[PDB]
Amino acid sequence: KQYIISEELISEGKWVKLEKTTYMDPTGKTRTWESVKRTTRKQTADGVAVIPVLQRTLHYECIVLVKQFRPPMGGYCIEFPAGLIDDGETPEAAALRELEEETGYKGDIAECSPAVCMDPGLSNCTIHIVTVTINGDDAENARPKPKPGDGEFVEVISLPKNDLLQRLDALVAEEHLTVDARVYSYALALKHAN
Amino acid sequence: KQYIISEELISEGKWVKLEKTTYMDPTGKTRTWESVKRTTRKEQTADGVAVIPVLQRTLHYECIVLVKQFRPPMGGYCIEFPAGLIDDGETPEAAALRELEEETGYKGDIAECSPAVCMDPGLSNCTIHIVTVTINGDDAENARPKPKPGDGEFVEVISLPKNDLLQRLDALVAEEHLTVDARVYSYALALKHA
Ligand SMILES: CC(C)c1ncc(Cl)c(C(N)=O)n1
Ligand SMILES: CC(C)c1ncc(Cl)c(C(N)=O)n1
Ligand SMILES: [Cl-]
Ligand SMILES: [Mg+2]
Ligand SMILES: [Mg+2]
Ligand SMILES: [Mg+2]
Ligand SMILES: [Mg+2]
Repeated sequence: KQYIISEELISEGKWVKLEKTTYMDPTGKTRTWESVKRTTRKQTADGVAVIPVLQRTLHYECIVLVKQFRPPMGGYCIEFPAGLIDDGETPEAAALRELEEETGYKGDIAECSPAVCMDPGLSNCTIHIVTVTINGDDAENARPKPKPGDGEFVEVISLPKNDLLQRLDALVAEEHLTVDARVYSYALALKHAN
Repeated sequence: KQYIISEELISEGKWVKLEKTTYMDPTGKTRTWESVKRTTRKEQTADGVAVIPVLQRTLHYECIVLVKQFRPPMGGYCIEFPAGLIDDGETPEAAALRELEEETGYKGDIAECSPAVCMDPGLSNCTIHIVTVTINGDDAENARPKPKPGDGEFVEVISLPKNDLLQRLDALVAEEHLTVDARVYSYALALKHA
């Protein structure tokens, strides 16, 4: 009942563009919406985010998260490891790669979502969420070697899965970080289960 | 270590703008980033809210109430938590309860309210509060609930059992052209993982 009629380019950056989308509203009326798009999509989705479940025997299972300065936010954020999928890269392979680069961990694919939207009111950006397990008792993950690209500066924060929401709430209160909405949603559901 | 040096307007729409962000990298070098921002953010602690609405009814399994809308940036229908911008002077809780009723017809009760969390912090500065609300589905007010969507708002309500959320979302994806929101998917995955 609703659909895209046309798109007008407003402003094209190197990495992001602003567009104005004309669409047919369900009453038969023509409307416009200002939308953002990345200039980099080819792929299934722009990117992957990894849910990295760090399993060590006789320890609480941890969720592995990353802290980085985000220029749009003007501040430090706590997030699942994530980045863009390379052209010709599968989402699974992008997930293990990004996980290793950002955290140094070598993980195993558990499951992979369909493409999901990040902020569909604002952008067309999508990701696959890839749940990965990390055998923290394997020698490859003993002294994990984080291999950032040029211009990445990433701190690793592992938090117990069974108290994740209370732990994140602590970090916000006392470290003045912003927690990512996907991380917070995951943590909430861990509490709301049953 | 890292911080914003300056922010220069690239292009400003009515609703969304693009900025060139200059910041200090952790090595002591100046770099730039193309940033997205909304034009609507005033004194709010966040742009918006998303509501996790838990529909509770005697002798029913609890449901998560979700909305389906056409999203011009996406060129399609998306399934998302009820959500909208916080009006100037409005509290996150009030905005959540109001957006829930407008989008679904349900009158909820506040359970909890997140700090401001980031939507896509590599792309934008957009933040929300994630507000968990319970809906008493035994109350007569919530018996035959009708959306009161605003001008240009067109919303379908989809209520799915919490105990099978991920499989139900997967079945909707497999039977139509549409996209699940990343927050919804993250919440459904943690329900499974718990
Ligand atoms: C709900 C807010 C964000 C809004 N209202 C109306 C329009 Cl038309 C747009 C837009 N992006 O152009 N955004
Ligand atoms: C990772 C990609 C999306 C990227 N690389 C470098 C820059 Cl500098 C920007 C930007 N938005 O300005 N984005
Ligand atoms: Cl798991
Ligand atoms: Mg990254
Ligand atoms: Mg990376
Ligand atoms: Mg809305
Ligand atoms: Mg609304």
